[PDB]
Amino acid sequence: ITDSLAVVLQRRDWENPGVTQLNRLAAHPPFASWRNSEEARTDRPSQQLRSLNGEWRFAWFPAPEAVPESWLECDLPEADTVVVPSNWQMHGYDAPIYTNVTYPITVNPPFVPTENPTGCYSLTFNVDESWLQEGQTRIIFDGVNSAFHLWCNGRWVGYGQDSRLPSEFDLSAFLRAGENRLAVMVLRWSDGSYLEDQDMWRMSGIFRDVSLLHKPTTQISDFHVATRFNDDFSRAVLEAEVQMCGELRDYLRVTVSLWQGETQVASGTAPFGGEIIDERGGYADRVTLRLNVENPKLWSAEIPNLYRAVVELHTADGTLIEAEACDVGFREVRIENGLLLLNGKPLLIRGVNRHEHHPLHGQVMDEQTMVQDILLMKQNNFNAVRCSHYPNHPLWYTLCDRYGLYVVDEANIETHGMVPMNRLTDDPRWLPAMSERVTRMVQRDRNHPSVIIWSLGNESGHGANHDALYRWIKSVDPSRPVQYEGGGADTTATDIICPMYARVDEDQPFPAVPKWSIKKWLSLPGETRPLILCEYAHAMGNSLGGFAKYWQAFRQYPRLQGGFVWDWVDQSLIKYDENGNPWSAYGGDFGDTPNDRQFCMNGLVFADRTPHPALTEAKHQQQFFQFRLSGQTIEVTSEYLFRHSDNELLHWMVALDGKPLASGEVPLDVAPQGKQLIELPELPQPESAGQLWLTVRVVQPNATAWSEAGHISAWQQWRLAENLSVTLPAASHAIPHLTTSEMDFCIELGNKRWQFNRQSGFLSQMWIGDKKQLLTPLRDQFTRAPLDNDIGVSEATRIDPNAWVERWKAAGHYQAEAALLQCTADTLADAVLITTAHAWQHQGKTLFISRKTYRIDGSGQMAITVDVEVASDTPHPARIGLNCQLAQVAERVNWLGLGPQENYPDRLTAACFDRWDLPLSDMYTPYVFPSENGLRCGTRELNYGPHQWRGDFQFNISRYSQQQLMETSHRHLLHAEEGTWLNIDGFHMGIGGDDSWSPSVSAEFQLSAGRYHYQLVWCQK
Amino acid sequence: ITDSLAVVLQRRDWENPGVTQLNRLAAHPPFASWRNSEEARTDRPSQQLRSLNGEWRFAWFPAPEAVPESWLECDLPEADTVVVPSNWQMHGYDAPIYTNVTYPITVNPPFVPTENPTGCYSLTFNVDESWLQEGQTRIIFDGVNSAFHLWCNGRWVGYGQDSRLPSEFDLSAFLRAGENRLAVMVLRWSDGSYLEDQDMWRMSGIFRDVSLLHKPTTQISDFHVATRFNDDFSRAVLEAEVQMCGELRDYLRVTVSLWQGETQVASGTAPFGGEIIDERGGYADRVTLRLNVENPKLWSAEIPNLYRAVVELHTADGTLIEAEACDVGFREVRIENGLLLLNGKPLLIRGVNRHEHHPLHGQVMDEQTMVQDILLMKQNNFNAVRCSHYPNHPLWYTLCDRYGLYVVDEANIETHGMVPMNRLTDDPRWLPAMSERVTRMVQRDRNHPSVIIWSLGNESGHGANHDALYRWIKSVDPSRPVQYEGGGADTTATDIICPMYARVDEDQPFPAVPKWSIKKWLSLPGETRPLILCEYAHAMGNSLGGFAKYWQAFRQYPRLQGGFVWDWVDQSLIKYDENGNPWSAYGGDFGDTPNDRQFCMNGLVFADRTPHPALTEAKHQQQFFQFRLSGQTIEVTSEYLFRHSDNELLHWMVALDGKPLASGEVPLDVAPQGKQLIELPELPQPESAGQLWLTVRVVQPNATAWSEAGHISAWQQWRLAENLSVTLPAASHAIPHLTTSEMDFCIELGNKRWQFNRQSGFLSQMWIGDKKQLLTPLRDQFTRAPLDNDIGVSEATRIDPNAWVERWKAAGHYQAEAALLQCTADTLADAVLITTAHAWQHQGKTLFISRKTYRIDGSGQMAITVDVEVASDTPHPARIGLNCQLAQVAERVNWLGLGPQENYPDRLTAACFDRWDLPLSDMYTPYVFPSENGLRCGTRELNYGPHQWRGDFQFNISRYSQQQLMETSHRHLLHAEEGTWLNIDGFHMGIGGDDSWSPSVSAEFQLSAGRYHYQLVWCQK
Ligand SMILES: [Mg+2]
Ligand SMILES: [Mg+2]
Ligand SMILES: [Mg+2]
Ligand SMILES: [Mg+2]
Repeated sequence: ITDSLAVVLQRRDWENPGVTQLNRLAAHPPFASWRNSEEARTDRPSQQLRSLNGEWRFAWFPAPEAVPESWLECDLPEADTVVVPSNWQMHGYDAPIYTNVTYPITVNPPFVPTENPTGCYSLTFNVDESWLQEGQTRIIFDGVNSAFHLWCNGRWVGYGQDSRLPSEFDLSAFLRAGENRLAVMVLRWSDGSYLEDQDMWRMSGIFRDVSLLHKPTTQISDFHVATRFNDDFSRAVLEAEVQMCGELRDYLRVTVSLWQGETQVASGTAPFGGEIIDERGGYADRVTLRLNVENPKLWSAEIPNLYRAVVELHTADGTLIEAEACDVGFREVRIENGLLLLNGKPLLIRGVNRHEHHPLHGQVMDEQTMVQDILLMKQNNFNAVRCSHYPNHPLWYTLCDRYGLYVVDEANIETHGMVPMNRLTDDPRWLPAMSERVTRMVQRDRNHPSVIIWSLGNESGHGANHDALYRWIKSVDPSRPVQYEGGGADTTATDIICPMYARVDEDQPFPAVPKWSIKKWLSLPGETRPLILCEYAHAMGNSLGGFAKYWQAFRQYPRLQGGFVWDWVDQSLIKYDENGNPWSAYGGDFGDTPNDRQFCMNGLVFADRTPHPALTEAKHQQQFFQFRLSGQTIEVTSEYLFRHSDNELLHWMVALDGKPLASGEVPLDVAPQGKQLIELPELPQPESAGQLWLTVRVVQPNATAWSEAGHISAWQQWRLAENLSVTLPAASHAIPHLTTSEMDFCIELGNKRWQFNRQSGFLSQMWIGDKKQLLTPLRDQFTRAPLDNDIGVSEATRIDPNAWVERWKAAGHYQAEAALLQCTADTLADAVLITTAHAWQHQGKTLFISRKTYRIDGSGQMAITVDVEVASDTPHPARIGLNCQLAQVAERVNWLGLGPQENYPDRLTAACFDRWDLPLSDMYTPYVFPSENGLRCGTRELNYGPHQWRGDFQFNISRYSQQQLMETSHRHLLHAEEGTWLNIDGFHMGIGGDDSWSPSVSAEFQLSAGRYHYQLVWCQK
Repeated sequence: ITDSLAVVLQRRDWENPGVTQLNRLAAHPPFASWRNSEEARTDRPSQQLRSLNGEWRFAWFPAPEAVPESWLECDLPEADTVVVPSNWQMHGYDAPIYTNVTYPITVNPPFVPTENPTGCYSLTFNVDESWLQEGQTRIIFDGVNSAFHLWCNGRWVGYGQDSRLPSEFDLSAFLRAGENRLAVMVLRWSDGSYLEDQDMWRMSGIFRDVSLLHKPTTQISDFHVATRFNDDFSRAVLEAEVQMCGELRDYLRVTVSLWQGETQVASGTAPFGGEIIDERGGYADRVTLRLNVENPKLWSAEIPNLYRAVVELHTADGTLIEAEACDVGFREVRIENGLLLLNGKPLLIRGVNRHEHHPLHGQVMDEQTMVQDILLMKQNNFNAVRCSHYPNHPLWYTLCDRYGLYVVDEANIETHGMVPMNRLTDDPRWLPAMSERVTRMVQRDRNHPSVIIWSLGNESGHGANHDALYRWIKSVDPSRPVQYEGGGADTTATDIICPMYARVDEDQPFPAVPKWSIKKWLSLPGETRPLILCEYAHAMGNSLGGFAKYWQAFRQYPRLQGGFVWDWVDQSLIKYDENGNPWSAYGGDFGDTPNDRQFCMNGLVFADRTPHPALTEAKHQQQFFQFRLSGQTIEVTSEYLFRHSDNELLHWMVALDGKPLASGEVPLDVAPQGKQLIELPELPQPESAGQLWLTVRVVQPNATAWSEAGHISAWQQWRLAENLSVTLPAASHAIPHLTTSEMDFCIELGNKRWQFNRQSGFLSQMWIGDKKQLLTPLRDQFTRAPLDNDIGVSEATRIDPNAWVERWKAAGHYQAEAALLQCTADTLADAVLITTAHAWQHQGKTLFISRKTYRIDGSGQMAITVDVEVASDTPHPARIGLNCQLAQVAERVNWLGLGPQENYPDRLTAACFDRWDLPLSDMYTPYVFPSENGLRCGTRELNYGPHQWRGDFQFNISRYSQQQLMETSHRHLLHAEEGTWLNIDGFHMGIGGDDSWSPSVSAEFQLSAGRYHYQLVWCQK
């Protein structure tokens, strides 16, 4: 009766931050209740721990109030059979909302909307009579979003908030032998939502596991581990504090044993009863053991040395009541003298922020996915990850512990959408709610070695609540530093200056919360903390420009210990078309309102875990070996702090314009922080013209746990020499004929013919034989289909006049009209010479001026020479080159320049100069939100079909015009055009990326010279 | 229905620390909602604020569950008419429990006993229709102990915990015009009780006021004041931050005006909208004004300069929506360089701890009582008070603000009875509950100038919860320091070393939490904070010995800035006898179990506010003027920091053995921290024998607000000279006759006769004429009826073998038997000489040996000469002297020695040497728990009836034998004995008092010499 919906729902606990839970057990590290020490030691599975994951019955309602009392007693006819865990939006019930800042619901704390999507889950299951004789049977939900009430066998059990941490209830007295039934009612919105405003899809449900754990009556209630070291780490102390619940009987003992493999390293036994703590005594229900470990193997992301710790609760006669365990990693984390140290050396964090996202499963995580992510990261030169912005699925820590990644664990607290940001975090009334989001995290994850820093949440301004919570942590677990960026990045609530999007060299001095240039921030008066960016280098779409600038500061300034790139995966979701064809969806694609569109796609990898090209630029910049070339000696520097180059080979090689002349291989013997000298054999040197390039690669000959054999971990290339070509071509056998007309000029020579339209001034067509080559005339191009960064936050509604695109738009770039100023043909001794001039103007303003000369010679080669003039007072153009639509469509593209991957000017350090050959398909980058892409810089020669262009340029080539790109919201809607679109740039502006909501292109990468010159040679084979 | 007891009670919110309140409004400074600025300015009364204090209907139940649903709807036949506020134990419902540490209920957090005394209060009242048109009508309870549920017009309103702070609910929508009814159900025990384990009577009910406040819809929700100063305090800034609730309309304004009297000093006006705080902006519902004040009058306990601040919320057209106000005191509090400063100078805290206690009303406070207390304190040289151990009744701060006392405001948190002490305070699950006890206190009291330090609670060990809360405060209100003694007195949670019962010179090194000698504590390595004792000098019963030692350190060591004596009033309660006669009751006197007996009586004043003699010793030691005598020049030093001696006269005077020879009066002109020189007139000097004494007194000629005219604020006395008596008496005219017998020796001379019993060796009787003088023989006395300090915590059950009494008991002191060793009479030329010797022994051990000579001469004077030998190995005796029971009973006592008040050896600095004459009645000190009392030291002559004794001794005289004292638990049970009991001590051991649970008598005051000598002269007039 008092179990009635009617009664229960009445209190509206989900509209009250003063009730965060009802009858929930305390937090603690992961338990299994093994009843045999070996299983515990070997991490075998505990029969005392049962999963309730699977098929559950579910029914959706628009408001908690629309639930029928019947539900409590019996299933529902119309209840569907759903799989758990899952996100009900993933099943169709309601839509997922992709909003960033702006809260999904209306801001009226602590109220929530009356229309509040309720999901009723139920499960019928069996409890074995043995579980009811003794012990305690409790239930666990690893993640319920956002809040929920619970009934068992028609009785009300409890309530819980906090989507990202476990809620546990003792079912001990509601359970009946055999058949039991659970009724779980999950509310989408609650007062907890006010604290969960992270930039991500807004979903709901029982999205993490459900389990049953059977514990003895007298049991281990919690335990913590700690490791102290001596000056040189040659000796450690493992300290374990154990607490128990139940009746304390003198025959009770505890044994803590430390294994390393099969080998027991240390063991300790004792009975309950701690040291005197105060005037009343000590804890009789606790015991602390201390094990001495000589020459412990240390844990690090470089070498994840782990031990196993077993905690046995037994009686003195040797009888085991129960056992728990955890992996142990010996490491010390400290900030000392402005530096963050790990095991005494200073880290350089090569990290990334990662959300729990699956395109198919929404926010439900699985082992496979976790592992994939981990390996990609490790393969790509990452050390660390930040749990943006809440505690993750438990297994995560374990994997990191094991594979080796540093983890920053973060409280599930984000109130980004309040005004001001502080509003709740400065309010004592939210102190409790917040408090639980921090404390429980710590109680749960504190024993993992991978966790090296605690974070108070994200973007919730800076309030007195943070200060308190930060102090709490420091008191409770001084083993790790605390960080929080809110309120300016350097408040009293953080041990590290941890801004987001601070530029390297430029300051952004917003009122109250400026973002100084990182190099400058450190030397502000009185400042002494280390600086590590919590988010930097916004990887949204065609991005990552300038990435290297960061890497270089990091390397030059000690107190700049790296940062976390934003972010790992694109938060795109899968949708299906008219023919059961899938496609990547984003903000607002689910009729979701209000929404932030593409803003959910900032990953380095696509939702399927396939990489964006940016990923390489990272990989290379973050590489652990560094090179310098001096004469014919290569100096190698190791950035490893703990390990020796012991699975590393260096391959070297010399080549002249793509042609290999020499190769070597040399095994690296460099210690962490060491140098290795490498002298090269006498290097060949040819008479032939061209550039000679040295390229080196570090290879991992043997496979590791996260890499295959032959994995390349680093590389670098240098230009060694140049033999300039002092050779004049063979005087043409033939001579081209010029046929004039009033419409055009024709040039014929051989089967070849070229036509220039005298009215437009462009080369309108060309034939090889009877076949035409163009579909579109060759013409000047000064624009580009806007990248995400060019656009920023500019919308049709709300225009951002500062966004590059807006400027360009406003100035007429996109709609300027050419103007023939001149077009002449002249006959040279051995060639024809065409000469043109256009002016591009908009509203009587001449933006640019293009002046060319085409010169066709007996060789049947045309040489284009171009010279642009850009008005000082017009926004600098995105680019400067030509384009045209070719008639042909070939299978491959071959070029001699940077590649193989897409590379832009402020994003090309990872690319190598060489001869690349790839399929056309590979020259297009499927950024879900179409834009200019696929560029390759420093090209010297490009070959497509019978064409060959030569010079110094950047280019791109696909089946999509710039216009089509520019006009398609999703990549799935693009259609291949008639032939091949070719864009050949003499120059291209950088892509930026410091952030994606303001101009981020550094000046060095802006086409601001005024005068631009370039030349090409088009010809055939 | 869901309003039903049945439903409500179901959740058992009082057995859950996760629910501290339900539907309670936020905390804030005191509001009145004046609707006229002048009333506000002048503190007139607000018609918008109505008291519901008075006659209420009440009914008591043994368990919440025994309440009848009817109650919600209608009064109860048997409900009585009680007055509110009150403590129901004060009315008879149940008993008050006097327990210290040990919790009243059984320790099973968060559970409470099923038998849980519920008090149902109800009130029928009228609401004026106007209040319901608009605005908000809310209710306030200033104190409900311990927890409660609330209904209005049969509807459930909310719940609340925290006995010592206000709970407010919006009744706006439950109210009906005209007749309304409240039903309040108050639970004695709740999960809140675990946090309220203060050493005091355990009571319950609606013990502070009940009010109704009507506010506008658009109102002032909170406001704070702050004052900054310049280097020399010649200029200040008053800063007021105001927040409002309701709809924000551009025509809204705020005006803050500062008055000094009638004179407006400054005013400021502005509209809502603060400065940018973070990335989202500012508070639109707040405004901060800053007023400049030139040469502000500063507030201090010496001179409570106050201003009035008025906060008006109006529209721009000048229309007043509403006004609030508060008194403002300009003062700066800072710890700087190890010192605690007030307005730039370093305080010396002369303070005391005070509980809210009334012998009649239990824990209900009234203005009269508050005021009495204040004045007594100020009169007695106190500067400050500590709110042991919870927030006090609101008016308190106001009075302190006004009369001038420094206040330490303390959170209502004491978990003394847990094991260990830390148990809850270290538990994250109690963090929220604790949090509210701190935060609300601050939000409420933060604007009072008298509050200069915040305290986190008392005796709750040291947990991570404290650290967080301490940081919170520092963040929120950096204007004051925070202190907390738990866990060792010098933790990271306190800005001041604030121990309790630390001795001056001796260390008490308990494990974990030692108590170093205060002088030593300061120089412990790394230590730099100031030290102020939160409790020192346990004033239980006959106490305060050694008080001066403290005063002297305080004066010599800068970093020793004083302390808080423990405590102000005796927590005794009034009971009535068989004839409606009242008497002072204590622990366990209400059949209360378990209990701490007298432990509740440690005040300096009795519950009726009549002083214990200790009070003087304080007054004198804490005096603000200090003297030194050099020749005939008196040097006066002022300890005032801010004020000039401007109501001070110095009276001086010289006297020879009680006889006045000279007097002066001199006006003091000494500045704070200054010296004044005073040269005395040529001082007379007589030939006559005797001691010449100089005595000076400082007088307050004019009355102040807390003192009458002619109040004496200080004094000091010196001995100037001594003219020794070289005069031999006039050779006796007569000669005494000795008549022997086998039973005794008789001496006759004149009407006078003396008889010494030859079997016992004592003077058994004496006659003047036909009248006998003794009822009991004159005999040696080595014991005393144990003071509270002699006993300590020793009980009959649990004996404390270290307690003085125990030692004495065990050694046979109390039951030793005399032994005539010798008894002889001899005839001298002009006198008779008796000579005796006894041995006191117990179990064949001779404890002491007494050797006398009585010598009676022609003058009819007996001279007693005594010489004791004390065994090295026996506990030192409490005293050494004689006693006897006189037959007479006279009305007065006159003596020449220290007085006039009771004075002991380690407690006599406040006493003066002179001739005192008082009524017998005044020679007895009515300590509720009878013990040795009334002593007066340094006596040279004592007169009672026809007797006169002369020498150097300490003595006491009443109608109660030591034995009677020793055997009566309460003073009300003592009965006057046949005549007058006289105790004349050659020597007396000190009383101690550093604490009352371990030996506190300093060695200098212990009778440890072995050999003791003394002489008397008994005679008549
Ligand atoms: Mg809630
Ligand atoms: Mg955000
Ligand atoms: Mg509660
Ligand atoms: Mg206590």
